[PDB]
Amino acid sequence: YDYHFEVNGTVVRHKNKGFGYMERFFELKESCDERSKLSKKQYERFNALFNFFEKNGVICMAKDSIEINSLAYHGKYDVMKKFIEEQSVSIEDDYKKAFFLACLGRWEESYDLYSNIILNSINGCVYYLSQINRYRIYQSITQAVTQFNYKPFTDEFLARIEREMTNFNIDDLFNGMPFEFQKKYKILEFLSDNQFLYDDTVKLFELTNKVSSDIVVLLRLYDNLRFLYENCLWSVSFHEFHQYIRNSMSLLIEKAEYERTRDIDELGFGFFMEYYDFVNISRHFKIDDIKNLERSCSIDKIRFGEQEKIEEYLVGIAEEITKQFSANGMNVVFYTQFISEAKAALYFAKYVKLSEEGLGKIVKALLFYFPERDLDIGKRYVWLERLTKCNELPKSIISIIDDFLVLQAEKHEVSSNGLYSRDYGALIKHFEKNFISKRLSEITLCLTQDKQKQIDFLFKLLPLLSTNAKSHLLSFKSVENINDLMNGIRIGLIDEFTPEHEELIIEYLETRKVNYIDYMSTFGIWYFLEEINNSKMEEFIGMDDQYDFFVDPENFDYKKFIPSWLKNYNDKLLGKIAGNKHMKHHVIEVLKERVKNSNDKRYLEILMNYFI
Amino acid sequence: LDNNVVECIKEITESSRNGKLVFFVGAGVSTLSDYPQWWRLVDKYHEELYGSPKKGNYSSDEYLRIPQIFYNVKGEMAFDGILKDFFQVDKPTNPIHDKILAMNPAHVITTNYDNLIDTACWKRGKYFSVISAEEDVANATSSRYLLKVHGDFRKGFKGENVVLKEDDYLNYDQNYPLISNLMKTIIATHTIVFIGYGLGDYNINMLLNWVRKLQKDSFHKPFFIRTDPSPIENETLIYYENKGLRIIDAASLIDSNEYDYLERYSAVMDLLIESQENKFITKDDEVIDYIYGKISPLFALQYIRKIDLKHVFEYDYHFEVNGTVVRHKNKGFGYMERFFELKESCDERSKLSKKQYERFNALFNFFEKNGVICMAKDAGTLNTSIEINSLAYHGKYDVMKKFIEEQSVSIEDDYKKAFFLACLGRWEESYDLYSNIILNSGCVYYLSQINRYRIYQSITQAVTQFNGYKPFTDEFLARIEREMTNFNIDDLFNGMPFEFQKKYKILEFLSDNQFLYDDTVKLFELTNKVRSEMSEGSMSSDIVVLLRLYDNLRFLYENCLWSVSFHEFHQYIRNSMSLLIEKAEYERTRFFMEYYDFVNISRHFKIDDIKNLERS
Repeated sequence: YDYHFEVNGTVVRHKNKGFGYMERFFELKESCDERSKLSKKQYERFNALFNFFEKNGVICMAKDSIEINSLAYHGKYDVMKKFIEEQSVSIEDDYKKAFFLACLGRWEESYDLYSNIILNSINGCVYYLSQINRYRIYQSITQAVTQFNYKPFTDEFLARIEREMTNFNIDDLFNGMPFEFQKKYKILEFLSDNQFLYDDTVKLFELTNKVSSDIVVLLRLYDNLRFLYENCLWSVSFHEFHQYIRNSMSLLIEKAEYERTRDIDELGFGFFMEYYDFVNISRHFKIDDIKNLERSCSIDKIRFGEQEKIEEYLVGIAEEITKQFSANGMNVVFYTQFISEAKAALYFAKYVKLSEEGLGKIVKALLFYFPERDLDIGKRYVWLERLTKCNELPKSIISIIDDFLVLQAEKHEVSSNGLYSRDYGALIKHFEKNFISKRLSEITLCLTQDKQKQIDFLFKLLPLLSTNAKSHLLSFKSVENINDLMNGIRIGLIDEFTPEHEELIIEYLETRKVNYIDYMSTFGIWYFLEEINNSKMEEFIGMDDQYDFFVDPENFDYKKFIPSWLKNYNDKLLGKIAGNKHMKHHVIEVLKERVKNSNDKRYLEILMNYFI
Repeated sequence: LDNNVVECIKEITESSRNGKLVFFVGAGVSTLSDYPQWWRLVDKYHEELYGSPKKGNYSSDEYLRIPQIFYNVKGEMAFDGILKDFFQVDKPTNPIHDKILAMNPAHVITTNYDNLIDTACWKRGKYFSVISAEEDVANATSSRYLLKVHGDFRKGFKGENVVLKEDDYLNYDQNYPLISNLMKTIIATHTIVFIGYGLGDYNINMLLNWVRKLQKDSFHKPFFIRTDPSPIENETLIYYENKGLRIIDAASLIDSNEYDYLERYSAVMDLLIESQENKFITKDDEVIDYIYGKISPLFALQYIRKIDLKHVFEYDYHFEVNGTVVRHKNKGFGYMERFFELKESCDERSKLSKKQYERFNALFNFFEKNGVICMAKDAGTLNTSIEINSLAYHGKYDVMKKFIEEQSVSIEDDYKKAFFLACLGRWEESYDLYSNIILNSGCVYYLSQINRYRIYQSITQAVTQFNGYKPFTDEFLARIEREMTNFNIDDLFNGMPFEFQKKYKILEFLSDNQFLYDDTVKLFELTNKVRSEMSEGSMSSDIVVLLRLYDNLRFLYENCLWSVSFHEFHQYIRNSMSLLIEKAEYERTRFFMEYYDFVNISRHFKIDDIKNLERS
């Protein structure tokens, strides 16, 4: 505590009452003559000290860019495998090898290498750090076994490490080292502690003040990341560090959004995201955390820099996804940690502009080689649609989606979201607007009445077929009764109501009218939407409030209106109701009354975009 | 097992936990690795000088005399050559070496001149300062020793480096003064377990001869692991226990063949190792004794955070903020479940001893005042009722002044008065009172140093604001500076008796901001979760935040800790209350502020924070 060493690289005298040796050192650093006056051995010692202080980002005193050198941090899995394959020349090479094995999911080999280094390492700093990391990898192996209860570790190995690590105390490790080590390496004692990021987490509270701190927080986060990755420490993978990164980045982005909002309020017209920030968010955030960030702050207003580096990182993520799942691959220990980072990276790639080739690689990996368990068809479509935000759909991505749809047809869908293969075709039709699928047409030409599952699958994908394919597909389905007509309209059998469909709807409505003493609401919606021009629906008025609310609002009694109707309405229906020039003030007043009664988010959203 | 055997195991495992266990390893453990025994060397020497093996059996004197006669007659070179050809061998490490190491001995003293213990330590990754010569004592690289009291062959396979012949034993005190002194000091300051010895060994009886010269009950009786095939006789056991030995007989514990030495060693070693996690709690009064031993030091503190109770019991249980206990890592007998069963039903509490009945009464009062209710499976409807018994919390400035003016009955009153002086701004008087409390005192002794350092920090920061009004004289500032620069708060907990560091482990967090770490992390996580649930429109997360807030406030104010004035603590309180108020605002349109919420908002919020809360 003689001096303060700040995150920006400046030194400040703090507590030493003796000579200013750091100020003196900087003075020799500035001027070569004073440096030349040193003795030869002291001159070379000063050269070593200057190299150290340059490497560690210590420049000068107060009166006078992040760069992490780690293959593990940058996700260079192939280069890490190459480094592991080669023969280690030193024990520091073995330490780096054991860290790389830990990061590649090969925890048994990592534990064996750490044990070997501990054997062959008795400064004793690599010995101490291997003891730290072997305990950490032993903790990782122990917790992975509990999660899996697949047998990725043999029971012999588990029993052997349990016997080796029984009664082992990491709290005694530093105190068991020679006192020379304990004096020289007092700064490494925190690595044996259960927690080491409490100071930073408590200091994060300054990002919540509403009355620089943010740059200090970011630089300290970069310092922690560089120390834990460049020194090959396995604590960089545990929940404490990931939680610390999540908290720091989330609070920084929320603080920047708060300053942006306050300035907009007070001035009426902040956070800069770069490659390292993108990698930190991808590796440490879950999808829920990114969703919290998106809902809390406008990430679309955050400028993304170093987009070439981010694109290269995303392409590497896609390539590793392919290598993990195109071939046998499937290191379950590595896959468990890697799939979360890949999901977060592809999810966050919505805000990053991507080149055509890189976008092609990423989209291909996402559509085909991403496991269904981690990303179902609905989540996969959500990721793709997010990818279509910054960059519109080119021809190559449309072709990749076409191949995905062809593969789906050949296979023929469990979707937690509720979006299926039809939405990919809708997305294609959104941009190309005239895309016809050659192979889908070919498989329609081979379709028969036997394979009903194919028919009921790609009847939803009808706009991507040709005229002959559409005509052939239409033959296998009948529209005899009203139920068949409703199944067709929900599946897309007909897009323009024929007069016989109108007669069928009339028959259904008359039959229900006779039996007076779900479908009717849809009929009223279609009548309002000009979908049906029968001009006869007025006789079915009186039963359902929605029916007369939709067929003719002029005579509708708005005391029978339920505000919950608007929640079920879609974008097109709400926009049409807004522009009707009738019914408008009634929905305005009912929505105003609803929101004044209770600040409901969906109702305000409806009232705000289309003004209904 | 016998009761005395279980007691011996208890003390050995406790010393191993405390880091005060030392293993004195004999030739039996090396023989378990098939290391060449000394009688083979005596056999070779006898074949050398005399020309034929001995007809009968070697007496105790002969084992030392024959090598001595060989050394005198045939010289040093032949002696060293036979030593080299017999002892330059590679032998593995038996599981007993690993079992000894797994007990985490502070030091290992051995009469073995082999490197088997060194090989085992190097294989297990245990670093010991190996002392086998006189010059090694001063040049020891660590405070944990592998004390080879009879030397070894690390320098070379010569008789000068080891204690083998009778002249080496005759001149041992003269030739090994530092090593013998270190061995005696390690014996006098540690719990000693003898393994690999025959109860008639020369070293064992020499150590007992030294022991007889010590003052009565001024030393701890060493433990002796006897691994002879036949069980020890009653008379021999009585004699050697009156000589100052606590003997654990392997032959009495288990049944094994005459030559199954490895199994006999392993029985005792495994029973010692497998009892490290054991707590030896079977009957109900053993439950009350253990919980009382864990909780009684906490009686000095007014309140204990429930999140801190998992550290008191070494993560055996989860102590949630709602008052419910959850098994976390208790693989043994459930003492918390048994304690709550005793609490609910008076029948089992009635069948308790008088001392243990009073201990249960104290434990029940402590858990009642601390809000610990029962286990999770028993938990019913629980309310968030908080009370803070502090005059400083409620802003009772006049009552605080009256208490300050009153004469102090005890050091606890002095501590509370110093905290009240700090809360009333009279920082110089509070600092002097804290110094007086430190002088007159160790829970209060440790807490006054933290508070004195915290009040010194507050004094320093306020002086900077005014200069960057003279509340403190320059003489006072100079004196407190002189007293405080040498003081470092990071090593205050380690600069405590080892009893304090174990009884009051939860007080270690008060030195740094590790005290607020778990609550801060939980607050961030629950803020994200609550905001997500609020945005999507869907025990309670708000109740967890409120209960943790109240726990922190009660612990910091009732224990009279100056951390209540910390900027970080104020930020924590402000963030928690802001989240609670946001949730209450959302809960309304589908939680109400009491007096404590009003006081927390007034004390810990800024006007801008309140303005933002009203805006949102």
